[PDB]
Amino acid sequence: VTAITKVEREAVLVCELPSFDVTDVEFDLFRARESTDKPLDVAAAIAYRLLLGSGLPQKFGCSDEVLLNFILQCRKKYRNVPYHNFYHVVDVCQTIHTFLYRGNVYEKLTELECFVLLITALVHDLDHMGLNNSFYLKTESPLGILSSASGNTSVLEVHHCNLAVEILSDPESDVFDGLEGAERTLAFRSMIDCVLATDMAKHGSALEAFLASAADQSSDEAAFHRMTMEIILKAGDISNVTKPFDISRQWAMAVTEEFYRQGDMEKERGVEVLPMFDRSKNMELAKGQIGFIDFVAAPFFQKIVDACLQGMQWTVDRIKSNRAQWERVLETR
Ligand SMILES: [Mg+2]
Ligand SMILES: [Zn+2]
Repeated sequence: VTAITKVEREAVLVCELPSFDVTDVEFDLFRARESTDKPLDVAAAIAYRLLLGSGLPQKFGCSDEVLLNFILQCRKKYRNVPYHNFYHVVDVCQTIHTFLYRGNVYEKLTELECFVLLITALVHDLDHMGLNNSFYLKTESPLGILSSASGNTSVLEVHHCNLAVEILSDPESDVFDGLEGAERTLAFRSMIDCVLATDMAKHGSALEAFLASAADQSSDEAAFHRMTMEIILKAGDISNVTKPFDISRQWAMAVTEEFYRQGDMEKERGVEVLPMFDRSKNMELAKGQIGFIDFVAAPFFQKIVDACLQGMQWTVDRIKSNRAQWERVLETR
């Protein structure tokens, strides 16, 4: 890790985001990106403002400068891929901010846990190459073989955690340098547990563990806090369908192009291509979004809201409105 320069910091600090409210559930990152010729600087400035606006870094001895170094170190480890790039992780950070502060989920967590979640959003996909865990295992890729050999099939999530630890090992980019003892341990352990929990292979069991803890008045408190953090990073990570329809659609186009490039490489390597990754099946966006809504996103958001997350009701309302809009794309085709 080459240290961040003053010039790199200045390029972010000049961005004033005139007319954007980064705290708003209708905030539009696509419009923010189009708004200048320096979209990576605007994205960094959004993450910077969200973290300073929370008032959390200040409280844990993270200087403005170390915060901005950390953001730029994360940024340089994201790739030019259609979906799992720096814009996705800034989106998840912004979305988690809304869940915490507009959905009042902050009430369930300590300030340190709120700080860790906002920071975790920015590390949670470090050095993603636009290929899922399945690609690495099916192609017997070196990372795939290492995962199988070491007994953890969360190929990408372990890789993300490794690069997170690497950035935080330098004091100039350690947003947790203000912490010691049990607090520093909780910050690292909770960050890593959250990233590991974004593996969609663990979706069902992460959801069921959170619901069982939330229904249990005698749940271990530390365990309930940890599962709430995991569920909020998962929620941010599958939040695309909770956004205004046109933001939702732009996300779905970006993920479809990424899946298609994976399918192209799978064909090239002669491994199995799922229909959804197959550029030649040209399956409809509308049916794909409704399917993801019915089988994954609507049940997930409805169950966590009903369990205890009552303040996040708007996510369920928007999924319902987005599903009805996709139904109208079908009805009029
Ligand atoms: Mg991920
Ligand atoms: Zn992600």
